[PDB]
Amino acid sequence: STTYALSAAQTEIWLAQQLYPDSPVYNIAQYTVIEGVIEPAVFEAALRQVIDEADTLRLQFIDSDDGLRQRIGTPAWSMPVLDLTAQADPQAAAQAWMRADYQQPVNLTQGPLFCYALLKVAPAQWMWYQRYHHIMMDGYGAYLIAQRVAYVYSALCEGTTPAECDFGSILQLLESDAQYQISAQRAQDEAYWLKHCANWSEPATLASQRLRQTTYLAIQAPDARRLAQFMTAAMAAYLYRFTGEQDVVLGLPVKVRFGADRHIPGMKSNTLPLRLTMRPGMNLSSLMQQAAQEMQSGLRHQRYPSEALRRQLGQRLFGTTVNVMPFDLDLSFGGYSATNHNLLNGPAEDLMLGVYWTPGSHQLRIDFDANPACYTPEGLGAHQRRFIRFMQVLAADATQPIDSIDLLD
Repeated sequence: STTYALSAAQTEIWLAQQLYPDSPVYNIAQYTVIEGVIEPAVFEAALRQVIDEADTLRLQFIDSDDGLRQRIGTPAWSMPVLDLTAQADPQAAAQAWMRADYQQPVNLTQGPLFCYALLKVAPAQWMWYQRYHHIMMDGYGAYLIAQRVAYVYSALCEGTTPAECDFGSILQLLESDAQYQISAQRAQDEAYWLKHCANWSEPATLASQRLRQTTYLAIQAPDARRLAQFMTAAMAAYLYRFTGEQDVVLGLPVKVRFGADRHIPGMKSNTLPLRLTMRPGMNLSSLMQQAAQEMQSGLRHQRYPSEALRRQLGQRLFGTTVNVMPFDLDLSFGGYSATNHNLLNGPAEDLMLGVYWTPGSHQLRIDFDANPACYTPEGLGAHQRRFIRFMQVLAADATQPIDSIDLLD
């Protein structure tokens, strides 16, 4: 078989896992509540076919005298079917089983990298459990795999045999990344990103089990990327008004493009550094203009990975990360409606700002995913109350210079 090198993020995950082998933070857990009946055998066959379709679930990461590598394997896996029909609290026992799963650490050399289970906690209420490792999957690919399984199960139970996948093999990404490693374009992106972050500083940050506090709201006064740039400028202006930093840097995850016409599950996002300078008298329109300017003069070197940049330098480049994305559309599991609920995301990038919207809807959802060693349940809640009203004063007057705004408690 042919092996492939590990990406910088994958190598960091591997070494951080081997240093703390009792750490379950690199487990992404998810469960799907299906309000209806489920055929476990057809479900297992759909899991079959999608596992072989999204071949990132077939990767095995191994050690050798030549270094960390990865290849396509035939991983040995199971699908347990637990029936919690006869318990006083079936949901509690189901949550206990799932929590007992994703709380254990996962050895990466030889071991189950994903966990698929089926929980029946009511006569017509199933729960499909999904666990992965951060070295092989993110959240978006997990949702893609969830819908592919939903569609193929829907097909197989009604006699239909499903259409071909709209997925790309992970080998595409592996080979093009191997060729990008020896690329002149990679050396140019390196030179650019280290000229750009040369006389940089620390990151402006509100830093002092993973914390979360959600807040729903509605703004009156676009598309989606204007929403992204407005939220980026607002978070940067809030950081500057709270910390007094003219130079603040935010983390912006971008979906790298290199010629893949299909979504490759497991191919993650490169979070780029966006340094905004907040000169005096500046307003929101000026800050959004500078943000667009700086991302435009950086989206051509987007392929250069963040971890390689942070290693070619001298503990992080940014403390706050802005992730603007709508909610995922729901799935149908053989005619039955199913809604996903995530138990465990990934580790903390100090602070992750999540903005979730609905098409045609004015209501937003703000998420604060913070590191507990840097925030408190009270400090994070005060920042989200402070940041949101600041953002609302910004949305009502782009004419307003950031300095003349004074926010509360």
